[PDB]
Parts: sequence; structure tokens; C-alpha cells
Amino acid sequence: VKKNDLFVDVSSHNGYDITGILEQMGTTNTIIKISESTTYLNPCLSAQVEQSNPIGFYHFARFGGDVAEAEREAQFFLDNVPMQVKYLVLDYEDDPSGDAQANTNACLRFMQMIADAGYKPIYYSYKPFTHDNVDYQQILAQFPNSLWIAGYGLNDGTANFEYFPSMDGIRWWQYSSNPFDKNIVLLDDEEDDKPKTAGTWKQDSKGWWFRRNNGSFPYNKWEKIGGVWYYFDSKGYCLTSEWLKDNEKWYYLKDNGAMATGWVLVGSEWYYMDDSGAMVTGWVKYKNNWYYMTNERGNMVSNEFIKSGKGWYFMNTNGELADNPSFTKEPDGLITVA
Repeated sequence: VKKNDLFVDVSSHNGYDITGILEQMGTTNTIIKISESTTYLNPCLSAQVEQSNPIGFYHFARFGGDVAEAEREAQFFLDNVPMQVKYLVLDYEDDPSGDAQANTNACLRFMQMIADAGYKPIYYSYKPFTHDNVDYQQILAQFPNSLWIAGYGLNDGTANFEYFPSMDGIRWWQYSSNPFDKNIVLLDDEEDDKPKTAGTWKQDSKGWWFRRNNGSFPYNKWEKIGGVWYYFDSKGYCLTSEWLKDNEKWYYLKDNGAMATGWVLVGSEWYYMDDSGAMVTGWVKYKNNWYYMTNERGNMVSNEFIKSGKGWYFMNTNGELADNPSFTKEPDGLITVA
């Protein structure tokens, strides 16, 4: 998954049919409850797996601050993982001990075991609980960017940035349980592999071209090099800081030539491209601020509305704000948080 992707998390509380909530949510990404303690298994596991595309599974912790117990709970969990996925989650939100350090050590042990098994460990919880019962800084010390934090705000079923939990290392955000658990991804999955580069970059007085291994070079095409997409013009130079329309869609090649993904600053204006590099039009929220973006006839427009109090204010060409809010009721657009 990548920044701003969504996923649902379920347990027996969701039943043997989760096709409905996956449709409402508009994704098949799930994290499914496998187990709890050393003796309980979610009986809906196989149906839920079957109806979705899991990116992880989770375990509901009951070990408190007892390390030996955490070990046994991890093994029971691991022994019941039905398929390989990137992540396995430690759901730590109940039965903490009085000793906050014992709690931390037991969490670290659970997590260390998931790693040793060849998965990425995640610590899941909510802020006030985490603050009272562990040293999360010690978790992040061993497992950077491994947190999945819950913080619902008004819990009205949408992601509302005002209530974003502030903690270091948050990878994913459970932003609501109304009417089922909803999550948004804050960080791209890690890709700790040496990128390829099937050739060598050359710079001449006109620009950058790519000499492939075989001596030829890309021209009039997209080509992925070192994991990154570039577009090369008819003369073999990669485009830089330029718009490109390809098959009806709009792409933006950054100053280093890489196809923009996500929010990208073009001069002084913000544009949002999806995971594929294709510009998204209409209303898109960027944390607290709203942008209405269009590209009719190749005329690229980014209407920015800056938040202030309960209102949002249009920003003119001269970077000037109106005295009064342009709107107080948010449009129903795409919410991004990064």
C-alpha cells in the first residue's frame, strides 16, 4: 500500500460476510483478526481472507507486562497465520500491568518474534493508552515507523484531520469505527532492495539521456529506471519540470525527471497525482486545506482554500485571502493526509 490508501480491519464482530463494508469503503484491503491470548481463534478468518485482499493480520494481546506470556501469544499467532503478508499486528490496548517498562519489554519481545519470523511488526493502540502503559519511544527505537494509532475524533465515519493523533512513527491511522473500522495509510511500504539501473545516466549540454546496457537509449516513451518512471522526448532527453498528457491523462515530471506521485508543488501551486502518476481533478483535501483542481483543455488550475477556524478561505492570485470564509461546510471530496 501507499500513502493515502485505505484499508478495513475486521474480527468475528464483522461476521462471515464482509463484502458489504468492503464496497462502502471502496477497497478490498484488510487486516484480519487471527487470534487472542493463546487459545482463541477468530472463526470468521477464512471467509474474511477469502472475500478480501489482506495486507496483514492482527493479534489481540492479553500478556500484560509478562514477557514469557508475550512469547507464547506470538507463537500461537504465528502458528495460525494462513498466508504470507507483509505485516502482523500487535493489538495492545487492554490488560496492561502497573509496570510500564514490563509492558514495553513484553511488546518489544512480541514484535521481535514477528520480525525473526520474517514479517514486519506493527504496534496498534490509541494515544492516551500508549502514553500511560508503555514507552513507545523504546518501541520505535527497535522498530521505526511501526505504529498503527486509533483516534476517531467525533467518530462520524470520515477522516477529520483536526483530531489526527500526534505521535512519532505512525504508519497507519484508524480514523473511525463508525460503522466499521476505517484506516488510512500515512507511509508507503518500505522497499529495502537495491534498485536496478539497467544502464548509465549521461548528461550533455541539452539534458539527461539514458544509455541502456545495450548502448541504445529510450526516446518517445515512458521507461522505469531504478524503480522510478521517466518520460523521454523524441530526442532521448528525459522531461523535467513539465506537464505531459498521455492517453487522455495528465502527468507531471519533477525537476529531477521523476513522475510525480501524490502532492507535487508546481511553481507555487499544489497538484495531486494518484499512485499511477495521473492527476486527480475536483476537490482534494490536503490535511486541513481544500483544493479544487481542474485541467480542462490543458489549462491547469489549482483553486486553494485555506482553513481558519470553522471556515475555509479562497486564496487569490496575489496570495490574498478574502475577509470572509468562502465556505464552512466541507465538500465531499478526496481526503489525503500526506
